[PDB]
Amino acid sequence: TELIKQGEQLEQMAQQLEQLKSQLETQKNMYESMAKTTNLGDLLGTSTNTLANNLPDNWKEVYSDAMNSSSSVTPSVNSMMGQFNAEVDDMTPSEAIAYMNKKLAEKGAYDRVMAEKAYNNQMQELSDMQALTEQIKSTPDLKSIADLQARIQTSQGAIQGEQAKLNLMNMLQQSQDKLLRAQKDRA
Repeated sequence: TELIKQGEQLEQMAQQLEQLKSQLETQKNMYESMAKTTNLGDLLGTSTNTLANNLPDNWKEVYSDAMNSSSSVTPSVNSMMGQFNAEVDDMTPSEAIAYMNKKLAEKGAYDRVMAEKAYNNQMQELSDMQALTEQIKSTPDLKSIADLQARIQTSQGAIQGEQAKLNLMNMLQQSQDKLLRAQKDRA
């Protein structure tokens, strides 16, 4: 009835794992992409404060998803800012960009060593949960399966929540490269 039906949900897990170890690989790489092409280090001075063009289009709900994320792999964008509506509210576009950029920068969002640490750690936790899955289906249990299941679900959230932080992070590299050429407006 559910004797072989368990070995089912179980394999479904083993897949989920190898499949999650996959997004993470992307995220890790993608993130590195940005941490290696930011330029944002040239927009935190007094000489740039103004000369601010625009590009943080309508999709500025991306900022909501990003801060909503219950979890993440690298430090939650949630705790990087001072409030989830602090921007969705008062903060005016371009006036929020500088805000969002100041925080990301002052909170090491672009420190890749520490990003890699977090990223690697989760990659290991996944590999481990894989080996575990094997071990389980070789001495099944209902508790073991339940735990491993919740365990996997946690990394689900992390990896997904990570995506939000990256989209936001990429939306900023966009509104950043822009604001940069805008600086070179005179020269």
